[PDB]
Amino acid sequence: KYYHANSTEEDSLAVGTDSLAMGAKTIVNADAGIGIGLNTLVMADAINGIAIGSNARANHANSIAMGNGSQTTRGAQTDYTAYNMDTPQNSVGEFSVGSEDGQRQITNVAAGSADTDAVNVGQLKVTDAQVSRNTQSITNLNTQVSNLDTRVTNIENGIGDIVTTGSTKYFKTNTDGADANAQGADSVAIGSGSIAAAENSVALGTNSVADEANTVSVGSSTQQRRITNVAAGVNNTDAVNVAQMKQIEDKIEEILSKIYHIENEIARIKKLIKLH
Amino acid sequence: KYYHANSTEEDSLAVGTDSLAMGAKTIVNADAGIGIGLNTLVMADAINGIAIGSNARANHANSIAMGNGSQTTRGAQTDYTAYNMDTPQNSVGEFSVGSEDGQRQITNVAAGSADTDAVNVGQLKVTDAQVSRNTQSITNLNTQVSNLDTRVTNIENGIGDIVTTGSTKYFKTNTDGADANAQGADSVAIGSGSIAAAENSVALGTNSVADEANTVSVGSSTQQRRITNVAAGVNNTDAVNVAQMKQIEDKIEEILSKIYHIENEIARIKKLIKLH
Amino acid sequence: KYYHANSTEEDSLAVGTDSLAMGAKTIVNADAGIGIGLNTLVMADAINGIAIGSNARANHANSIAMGNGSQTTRGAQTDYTAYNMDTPQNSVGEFSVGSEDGQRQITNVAAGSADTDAVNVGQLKVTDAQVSRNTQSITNLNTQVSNLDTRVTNIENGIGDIVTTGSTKYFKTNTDGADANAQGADSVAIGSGSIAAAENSVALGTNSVADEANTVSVGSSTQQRRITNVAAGVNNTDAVNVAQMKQIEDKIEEILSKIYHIENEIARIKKLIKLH
Ligand SMILES: [Cl-]
Repeated sequence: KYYHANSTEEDSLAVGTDSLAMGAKTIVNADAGIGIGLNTLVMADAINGIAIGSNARANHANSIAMGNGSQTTRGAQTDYTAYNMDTPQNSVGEFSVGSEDGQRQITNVAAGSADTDAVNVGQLKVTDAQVSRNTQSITNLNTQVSNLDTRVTNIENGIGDIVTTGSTKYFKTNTDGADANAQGADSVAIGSGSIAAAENSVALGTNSVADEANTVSVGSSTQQRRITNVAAGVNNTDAVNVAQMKQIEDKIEEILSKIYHIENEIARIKKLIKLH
Repeated sequence: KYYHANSTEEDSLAVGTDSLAMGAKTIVNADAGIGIGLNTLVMADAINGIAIGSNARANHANSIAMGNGSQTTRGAQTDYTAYNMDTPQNSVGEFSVGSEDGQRQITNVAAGSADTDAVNVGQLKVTDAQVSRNTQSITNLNTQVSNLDTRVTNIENGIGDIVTTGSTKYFKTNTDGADANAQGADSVAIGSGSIAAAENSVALGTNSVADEANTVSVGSSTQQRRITNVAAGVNNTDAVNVAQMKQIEDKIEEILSKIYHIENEIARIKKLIKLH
Repeated sequence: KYYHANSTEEDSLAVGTDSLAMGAKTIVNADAGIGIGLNTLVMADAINGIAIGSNARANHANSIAMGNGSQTTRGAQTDYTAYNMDTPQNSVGEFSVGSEDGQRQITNVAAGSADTDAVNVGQLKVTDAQVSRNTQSITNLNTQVSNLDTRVTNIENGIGDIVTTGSTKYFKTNTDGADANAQGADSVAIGSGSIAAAENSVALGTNSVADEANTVSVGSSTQQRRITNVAAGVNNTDAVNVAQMKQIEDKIEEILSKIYHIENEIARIKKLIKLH
């Protein structure tokens, strides 16, 4: 003998056809069932079912109950929803290392190769080590993303009007018309359809045409602009106003009136020379 | 018999109460222990412990040692730190397919449904296939994020001053005062508190008021501006300077002096006509 | 006896040295092999190999076949490529709960601690719950990233020219030369190297110098600018043009010619007084 079993209680019952029943109180019923240990049971229609260890209940068909007081709790499944799997799954049985009120760890596993090999904590730690980089990057991206929201909306607040009015706080305008132009070299222009033309010129105003070299127009041939609030020229190069003109205009007036009386002077002389 | 064991060495010892001891040299001590195979041992307080296969050592209580020279290396645990799990865990035993110096693969596993079913490489490959999309996206985001840092900081370098001075490289200013205005239609304005008013006008300068139609002010009623470095008008519409004024002013001078002597001419005649 | 086996067919063969053979038709050949159940086989060089349950084939060395009609399908491996693992792996055997045409679930597993403990669906669900946050964030980032592409490229389209020409649609220019300047306080300037100098002034034009208080230059000492299309001043402060000048110029002309004949008048009188 090389099969010893130190017990005295009710004997093993290998009942089902071609069973196998070992240890005290071990009833085995499912055909081709196997029960090993103290008080194990392989129930009725648990075809080919195995219960190995104290109080182990092989409940299901083709499935297994391993270790003290483990049950089978599922059995073979058909077209079942496996976690993460995109298409119905199938199972020919179950291998249970536990029960409803007690699970066990599975220890000392080499990593996995085939898709139907078991995975281990070490293999999972590689994913998590990645996820946690994608994680930390997403935060590092969030701030970058946020700071560029506070940076851009400074531009659209700092600028903004320069698009609309086409101006700045010290360079306003109020126009709907066509776009301005600096045709000739070195030129400047201002206002609606402001056609500069000649060299070094300036077409200052809505629809103004400076079409001669070095000039500074304030209008066109038909529409022409006055120049208000101007000072009386001092240097030879300074512009002259009406206050200085009128002064001349009135100076002419004296001249005419002095001359008026001179001619009435000379008529009288001439009258007298014929007379006296 | 349907239980054969081709051996000759020391006999199986099923020592502990209700043990089970099979194969040569197989000592079994833990109560309700089970040892099957060559030279297996279920030690002292390895209650309900199973050692199945060559030199297999069931060391712990309620746990299992499966396969040639596997040991149990943990046993049931209490409030233990499981990987990735957020709350203490519990274990009623261990199922070992190996030992310190040799682990095994677990093969031919259907995917997992319940949270306490084993996971397989295929199920993990679904996560990794995702992670690696989040991964590649994060890179695709990084460049986009970076290129918009080099794009925006061109705007704040290309522009920048237009916020500060309210100007461009050919349109400067130096003012702290209030904002300019183009009140009337078609108008333009320039400088601190530059109040344009009338139609088509221009209020050129810090605090300048062009309040009449089509005009071009360079000041207000009290403060008024000269116009330096101006050319002598040629066309009927061109502005006139002092160089052309003085020339008139001096032309008047001749006129007065010629006239001065004319009147001293006429006095003498008149003197003589009374005389001779 | 506590080892019962209800059968009648061909007897168990424990052939290999120190084998163990249980149940009908169970041939066991590998040395130290163990076969338990109906029609199990532990083949030739399946050293220490275990086949437990109906038609179970222990094919490989040191490996295991568990449950009705499971095979070993790999055996111990050497320097093998494990999924996700960065360095060759090793395995001392295999623990099979299935075969080519039928896998099983492993149920009732406590989570995993060591790197070589089995992982369970619950432990994987923690990773996926994260991944799916990194996922949803990446989408939330994508839109943010995209909307800031449509926001910035409005700025470079809304602005754009203001960098190039240094202007707006109503404030043009055409110059390559040096940058403008508002040296003195309260000042404005316009054009290439436009050197304003005095207070409240304006240096309107490419290379123009307004170097006196409150003035409005349109050039420098050598280069000086005309002012085309100007209106005839009305108020005392309004600029005067040639149309008003010429009118004076011609008014002088009358004055001279009236005076020409006055002097030829007076010569004749004087001639006559000597004569008659
Ligand atoms: Cl991720």
